[PDB]
Order: sequence, then structure tokens, then C-alpha cells
Amino acid sequence: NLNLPEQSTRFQTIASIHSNNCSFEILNNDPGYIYGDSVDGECRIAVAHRELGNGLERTGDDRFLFIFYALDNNNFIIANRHDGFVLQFLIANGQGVIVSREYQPNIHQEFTIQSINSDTFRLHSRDTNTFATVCWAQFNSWTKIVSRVDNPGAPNANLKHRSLLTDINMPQLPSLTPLQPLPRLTELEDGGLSPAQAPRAIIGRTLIPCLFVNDPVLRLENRIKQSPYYVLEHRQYWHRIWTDIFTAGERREYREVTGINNNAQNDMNKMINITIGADGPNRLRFGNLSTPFRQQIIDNSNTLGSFANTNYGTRTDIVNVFNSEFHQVRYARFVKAYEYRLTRADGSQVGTPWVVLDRKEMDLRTYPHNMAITLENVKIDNADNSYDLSIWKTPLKLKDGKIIIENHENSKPYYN
Amino acid sequence: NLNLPEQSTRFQTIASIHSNNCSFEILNNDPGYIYGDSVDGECRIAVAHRELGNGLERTGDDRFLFIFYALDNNNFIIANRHDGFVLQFLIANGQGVIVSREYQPNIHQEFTIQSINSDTFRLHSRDTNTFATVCWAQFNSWTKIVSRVDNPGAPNANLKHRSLLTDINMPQLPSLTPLQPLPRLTELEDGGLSPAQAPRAIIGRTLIPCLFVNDPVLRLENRIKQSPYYVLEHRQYWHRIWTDIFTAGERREYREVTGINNNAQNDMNKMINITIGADGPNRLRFGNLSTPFRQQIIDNSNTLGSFANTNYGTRTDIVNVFNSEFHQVRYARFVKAYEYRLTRADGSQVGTPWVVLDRKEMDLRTYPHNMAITLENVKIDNADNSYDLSIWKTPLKLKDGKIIIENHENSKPYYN
Repeated sequence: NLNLPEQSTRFQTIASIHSNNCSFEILNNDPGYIYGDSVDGECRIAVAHRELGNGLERTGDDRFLFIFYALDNNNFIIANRHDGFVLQFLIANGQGVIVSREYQPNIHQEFTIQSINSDTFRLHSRDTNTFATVCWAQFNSWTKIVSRVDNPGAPNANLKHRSLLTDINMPQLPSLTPLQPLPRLTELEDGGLSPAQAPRAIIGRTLIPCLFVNDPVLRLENRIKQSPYYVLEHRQYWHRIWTDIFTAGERREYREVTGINNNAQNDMNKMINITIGADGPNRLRFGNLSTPFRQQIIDNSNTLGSFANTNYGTRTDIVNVFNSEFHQVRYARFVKAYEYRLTRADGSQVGTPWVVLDRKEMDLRTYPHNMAITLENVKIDNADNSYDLSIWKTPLKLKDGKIIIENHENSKPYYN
Repeated sequence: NLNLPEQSTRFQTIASIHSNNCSFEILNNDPGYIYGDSVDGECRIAVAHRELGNGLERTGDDRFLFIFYALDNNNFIIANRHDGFVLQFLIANGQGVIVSREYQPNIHQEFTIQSINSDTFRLHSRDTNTFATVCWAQFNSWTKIVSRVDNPGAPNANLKHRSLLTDINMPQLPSLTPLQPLPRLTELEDGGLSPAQAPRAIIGRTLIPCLFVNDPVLRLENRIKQSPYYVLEHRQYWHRIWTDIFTAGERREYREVTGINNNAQNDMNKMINITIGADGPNRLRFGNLSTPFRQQIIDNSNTLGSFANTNYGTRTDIVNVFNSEFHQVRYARFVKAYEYRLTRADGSQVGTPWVVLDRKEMDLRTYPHNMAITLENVKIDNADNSYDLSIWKTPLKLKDGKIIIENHENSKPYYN
């Protein structure tokens, strides 16, 4: 069940309904460029870099093919298959024109579709109250695409899709799967599942427009052809932080590193213009590039918006544990991990996944079964920030198979 | 499976972290009202209708309890449990104050949560760049709530939630279920399932804030207590438009009324500020009240945004059918129906469901099995608008059990 309009899952040409054979064409022209077919005046001379032409449509020419990326506000960013640049309204020399520019974004790159009937639409620039059509209604002539206000005798702005491309390398989305509890340990030598072995649950997944994915290998002009969307997965797994055999009454100390490293956050920001906020492992902060899509990203990834002005960082806790059983016992300690993975349309991974270890949700496995270790003491060794400086209230009994989640009753500030 | 911030699924009080016992309190005061505890000046006299007080928190008093409705842009509308009015920034006599007003909406009713740490936040009015706090930092005094720009002298604007109400009558969302094909007919006397009897598939469901649900029986002050969210269901079913026994070679004429009537659309608009656009039975148009929540509504209801400037209307087709079998045959003809149903948190239905009959997706049941009727001719008798004036290419064989969906090959404009 994909909740996207048909314009967002294909490429299409755009043509005046009054043109026999012409469609909107991406040009790399400069001011002063001459449209040879045009009558003299403002329709004959280019006034801006990268105007659009009323060009004789060539089948399989990427300069005529556009994909409509759906914004949360029901407007579209319209990208071409030739170089991945987007349409933009522009005034140059007092003429309203359509040009192609790199995705910024800005309000002049947002277009509204107005469907008049089943097969006829208008392309509306809501900020300026203008509609895209062919200069001076020269519908069968080589000339520029303009954007003009409704007036008696304004050029007719009724448009259609002349041709479609439906084979566009849409990704095949993974199925959602639930997070299973870890298996019980089978003997003293069983350390449980290491992080590399732990099965991932797929909690959510969303399409991400290629425009703001800084793929280290694929430039924009190749991303728009091979991977017009990327997939962001929200995965969860149980992450083993340590395991050891304890003799009866044995005391041990561990350094537990949780959270997410600053370098991973910087990588995520550079790649997709999203970071994990300090308010939770599933809380997303959006930059200027990803903001226009944020509610779709949240809804489909099964994450929440962050309210923090700080990114999630790392924390090192010193934990003192005591084997309060009079048996030799294998203990394996796990925290919940949130794993964000980005893939291309072909399923290839773009980089190392971004992982947040959540210190607030913890499980234990023992052999023999149903043993309990005592958490005697917790101390913060260091933290990257002061956003969350809660620690466990100790002493705390950790029992085989029992998930513990932080609340107001079992935690306190570190200096109390 | 509920993708909302914790502030959206509970009521909470709002207090300065510097106040021992006081929280934000809804007042029904007028200009010239005296805050008795306040020092003399702008903090002692009310300047607007319905200022907020710094009041000694009373446990279980609805005048202190707020729910945060989450907008698509990550801001909030903040409604109180006493009368369902929302917080708003206002300038009166050159003083920035917080008042309560009916949901409009306007940009001054939108608040940003800025989390400083785990339990501390600021309430930001982004338009004015102001933060809500207690007048002249009189944190333990009866006085008004102001909203002021950050400046060296400015009263500290760090807030917390003093108390929560978690038992708020959240609705229980129904499970999604797929649309089953209709059963086969068992005998000549079997007319198939009538619209009242046909099983509904639940394709989607969404929460709707109570603020803009014009419940005919529950006024706002009672909706916010009993049903702070309503549920909108997107259901589908197979809708029988006619059934008859035909003798061998019998010809009949039916008037088939499809779409949705103007009175149902006006009712839906009055109730929830949504209508069905003419571009499809699952295509929603949003008014001023519902627009700020549109992407959440679309994502959870499994509908699409409409691009039409006209609502879906009715169409009356005259259909001529011919029993081309040399047997007596029972025929039952069905079109796909889209049914939008609104319920309160207690599961009670708010009114008659809104139904769109889709003429473009049609099924047939026969007895005996595997018979085929001939669709000789279709003509449009009348339509409310000119958005869709396609008809079936005739003659067309309709076969038992075969769903037919309109495409470019099996349909034409009505004048061809």
C-alpha cells in the first residue's frame, strides 16, 4: 500500500493540449539565445539561464521526462531525468518564465497540480498566482515556457501528459517484521547472539527522493535514472554489550558505551539531511532539504519528530555487578539498538548503517535459566552532552528474560 | 502502532520550573480584571479577554489540563479540557500575552516545543520569536502568562509538566481487513447481498482532533472530555445496483445512479471540513480547519490528496442489457463503494456514512453460474459536472465473477 499519486511513481512529458507534437524540454541555454520559429518580441530571446523550450517530443529523450515528488503540503517538486534539476518560477526582465535549477528548496520550486478533468491539468505557482504554458500561445512553434496570471486572452494554460515512462527503477520495499525476544542460552559456553548475528526487525521503511541523497558514488544525473528514490529502513535488534561466566558471589566492573557517535550523526546529516535528536533513539531532526517531506518520512518510518536542539551523543557508564547466586552463572547483557539503513533502488547499501544503542531498554540472558545478577552501582564516566543525565536507582536485580525500561521510579539524577 | 508524541495522547499541566505550586490556568476574565498578588504595573491588570493565570494547581481541575494536537509541520495546537479553546499569542496594549480562543486556525495558535533536556522545555511562538512564562518572573504569585523575546533581563521561560492525566478516552482503532469477492449465488431466487448486508473491508482509519468535528449532539466543552479524538474509517464494499431474473433473450433498461450526492458532500464538509474530489472516490479535499493535519489523515486513512477544484458528484447512466443466453438467468450487478464512517471514542456512530459509488469498477453474479449478459448500450442521462464523461465501449460481455475496471481500451468519450 503506497500512498503516492501516480505522477510520483513514473516519469511523464508535459504538453499544451493545443500543441500537435511539442512538449516541455530542458535546455542548457544562456540569455540572448534565439528561438528561431518565434515571432519577434519577448518570446524570441532567452532572458534567463536554463529556460524550457516548446520542443518536438523525442521518444526516450530524458530532456522531456519529469517526475513529481509529493510534498507534505500537496505541492510538487518537478525533476527532469536528464540532469535531476527541478522546475522553478523566475522573473527576469519583467517576464515570468519556467527555468530548471538545483533543488534548494524554495517556494518558487513548488508547483500545484489543478486537475480540470480526467486528462487535463494546469501547473500553478501559488506564490505568484501564475500558470505554465507556451509563450504567446505559439503552441506548434519552438519558443520558451512562460508562467502568466489569468487574463482574458492570456495563452490557454490547459496541459496533458503526452507520453509516460513506467519502468523507472522503483525500489521493492521490505516487509515489516516484529522484534522477537532473544533465545534462552543452552549452556555455560553459550554467550548468546553477538550484534553481527542478532536478527533485525523491520519496524518501518520510507522512500526518500534522490534529490537530497548525497550518494558518495552516484552523481545526481545518474541517481535520477537508476535510483529516483532511496529506501530508509528503521530496524531494531538486541545488542549484546557484554557476556561472562561469574563464580558464586563474584563482583565485576564493565564500561558500557551507549548512544551514537558524533561521526555517525555527521555522516547521516551529510547523506540525507536527518540526525537523531537527543530526546530519543527514534526522534528525527530534519534540515532544510528533508523538512518538506518530514510527515511522510515519520509516518512511513514509524519514527517521531524530535523537539531537541541537540543531537543524540555517546555516554560511557561504569557498572558494578554482583553474582548474588551461589552458582557459577553465564550472564549476557543486551540493550535495544535502533539501526537506520539506506539502500538504492537495486537494494545496494549506500554506507555503514547508523546505530543508536538505547541504555534505557535492557534485557538479560542467563545459564542456568532464571538466575538474577545485582546491579550494585552505576556512575557516568563521561557524556558528549548534558541532555539526559539519569542513572539507574541501585541496587537493582536484573532477572533472566525480564526487559527493564527506564521510568521515574527506577532512575534518578547522577548526583543524587 | 500509534505514531504520536506523548503530549498528544494525554492531558498535562504546564508550570514554570521556578514555581513551587503554580501552573497555567484558563480564565474567563475581561480587561481591567485585577491579579491581587501581583506587584503594580502591566502584570496586575488584564489587557485582553481570556488571559491565562499563574494559578495554584488543583488536582483534577480541567482549567489546568492541556492536550497538544500534533500538526504536519511539527508544531502544536494546545487545547484545554475545561472548554476546548486553544492557546494563542496576542498583542494587547503593546504587551505580548497568551490567551485562549476558539480554534481558527491561525499562525498565532501554533506553538513549537523546544526541549532543553529530558524534563524541561520552552513554548515558542515562531512567528513572533517569543516564549511563554509568568509576568515579571512572579513565579509563586497570582498574575498573567506572557510571551516575551529572549533578552538579558527577560523572565526565565523554562517549563515542565507538573501533573498528567493518562485516562483520556483514546479510541480503540479497528483492525485493517481486505475486501473479499462476493459469494456465488445459490439459486434463481438468490438476489445476492444487498448494500446493508455486504461485508465492509477496513482499508484505513485515522484519528481526527475533536476541535473541528461539528458533532451534532456533543458541544466542544463535552467533546474534549469524552472524545478528544474521533475516528474516520475508509471502508470499501461491493454495492448491488440491481438484480432481476431474465427470460431467454430478454432486453431491459436500467437507470444507474453513481457517485455521491451534493447533500452528502455538504454534510461531510460541515462535519469534518473534508470533501471527496472529482478525481477519484479515495481523493480528499481539505478546508482551512483540516489542512494542518492533511498528511497524517492521508497516510493513516490510505487515501490520496485531490488535485480537483470540483467535488465528486452524481451521474445517471441509462444502461441497456440483453440476456444473450437461451436460459432463464438471475443477474446481480455490483459497483465498488467507498464508505467513510465517523465514530466517537466510545465507538458510537456520529451520523450516516458518506458513500461514493465508483462506476469504473464493476462485478457480476449469475445463477446458473458462468452466464454472461450483454451490455448493448450506455448513455449519460445527466451529470452534476463535466470532470468524467467517459462511457463503456459497447457491446460489452459481462461474465459471472469477472471484475471490469475502466481503462483506455474499454471506454470512450460519450459523443463517440
